[PDB]
Amino acid sequence: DSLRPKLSEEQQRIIAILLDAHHKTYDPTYSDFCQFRPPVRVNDGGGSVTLELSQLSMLPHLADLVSYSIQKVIGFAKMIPGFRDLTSEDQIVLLKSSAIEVIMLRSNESFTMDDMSWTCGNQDYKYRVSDVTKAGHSLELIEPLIKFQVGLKKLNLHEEEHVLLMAICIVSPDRPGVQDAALIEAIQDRLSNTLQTYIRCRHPPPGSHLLYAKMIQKLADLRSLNEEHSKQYRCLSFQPECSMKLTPLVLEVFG
Ligand SMILES: C=C1/C(=C\C=C2/CCC[C@@]3(C)[C@H]2CC[C@@H]3[C@]2(C)C[C@H](CC(C)(C)O)CO2)C[C@@H](O)[C@H](C)[C@@H]1O
Repeated sequence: DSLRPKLSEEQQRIIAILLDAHHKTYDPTYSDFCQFRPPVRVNDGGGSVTLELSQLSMLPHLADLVSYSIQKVIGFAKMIPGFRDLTSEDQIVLLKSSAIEVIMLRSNESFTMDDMSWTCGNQDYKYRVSDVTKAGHSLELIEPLIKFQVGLKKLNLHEEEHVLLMAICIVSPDRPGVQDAALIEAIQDRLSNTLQTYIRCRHPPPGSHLLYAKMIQKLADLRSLNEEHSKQYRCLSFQPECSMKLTPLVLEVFG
């Protein structure tokens, strides 16, 4: 019974714009990573919280990585059809509230189920759960984060669907502090309708089965991950001298 209306001219343009935006802001060779402060991995087979906090050995590198990624996400967002129709104030609210979520989403591209790592090149830029603990985070974030990465991987999203999901994540009307919720909702609805239409006419079975609902659930998962990251960042920031291991951008977004 289900009808399959064709993608409109505008919806095709929206998809093209978002793919272009992503290609301009996501380097799939990770060739800039050598510019970050170097990764350091202390001997911590026992997973000692005291040692992890004393050294924070992976923090400078991972802070630089996240800071770089926030810059790329700002660039991506500015290319989302309609985003620049929002007031500057709403733009900043949306960016600061979604940054960590979009980072988790976009990182799925480097994540591999081969060995459950984010593989961004050689030994040095292969990131494991043990690197996250070396940046001062705990299992309560790490466990659901890995589960999220695998769940997302198993959806086998088209790149078209991946970029739409990132856009929908950013343009969310229910974020605290937004002023024009109605306009944000209108922009999101345009993107949501594009995604729904794409899945129903371009995604082959059986991977398309209830796919939109699964993608919506992943957005809810990201909210939970956002909250847990914020909680853990707060405690991490109590460590004397932590600020110098971060960046001004990271300090603003998460502080
Ligand atoms: C950040 C990106 C990449 C990997 C992402 C990773 C791999 C390393 C660990 C990351 C950055 C995790 C996402 C969240 C996770 C995190 C929980 C975020 C946390 C950041 C701090 C500031 C310490 O709280 C440290 O670990 C690599 C690549 O896919 C992109 C550049 C992408 O934007």
